[PDB]
Amino acid sequence: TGRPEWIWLALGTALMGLGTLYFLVKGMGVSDPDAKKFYAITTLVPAIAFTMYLSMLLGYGLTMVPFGGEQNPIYWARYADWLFTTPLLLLDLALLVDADQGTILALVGADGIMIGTGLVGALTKVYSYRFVWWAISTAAMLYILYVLFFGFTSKAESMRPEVASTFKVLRNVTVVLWSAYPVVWLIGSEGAGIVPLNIETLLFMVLDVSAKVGFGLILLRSRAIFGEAE
Ligand SMILES: CCCCCCCC/C=C\CCCCCCCC(=O)OC[C@H](O)CO
Repeated sequence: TGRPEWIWLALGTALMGLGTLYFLVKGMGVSDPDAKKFYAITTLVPAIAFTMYLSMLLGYGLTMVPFGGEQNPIYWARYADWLFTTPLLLLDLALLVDADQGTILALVGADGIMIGTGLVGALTKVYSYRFVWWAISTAAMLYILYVLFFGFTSKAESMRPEVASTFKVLRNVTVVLWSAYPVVWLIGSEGAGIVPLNIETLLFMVLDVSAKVGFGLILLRSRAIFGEAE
């Protein structure tokens, strides 16, 4: 409670934990193999985020990085979370549209580059270089978003209508919420430092719960996760 952002870390921990438990109960009894994949991916996402939020709340997922002549508090646990949860979210989208394996690997690999370069930027001690890493990570994000809007055209013709509808909604949610991340980083403690760490933590908490629990609620309530069966 010594850090003003503790309240948002505590709320994030609670919301990710509750979301995990809800998805775990909801997926109980699901037998359809396709739906099992979506429940597994979508329950793992907030479960991982729960552990990383808790690690930030308890102080383990925080480190001090010297730059700008200050000791800057950097929550590195965010990147350990996003390293696993962001490819999993992309996998949900890719499995919805029956994406080719080449496209899945492109997405997951670009996503690993996005998170890894974000982590390097977050830990870099030369201030100006932090924004070089931010730019590379943003380029990887833009590549991901490009693939989500222009890499699935060969699947549109054979796509079930409920699949197309649910995918279109999730793609819109993804573009809006994922785009906000580089902006928060750029203006917050890890970039220019014009927004204080407590407001940055609040912003990432709203984004993360929306991108994980909100996204999951939309996906797991849709008919698109079940194979077409009589
Ligand atoms: C001057 C800098 C030049 C280098 C900047 C690289 C830094 C990372 C930036 C973007 C990641 C790009 C991810 C690359 C993954 C592409 C995979 C691919 O090409 O997949 C196509 C295939 O047809 C299946 O869709």
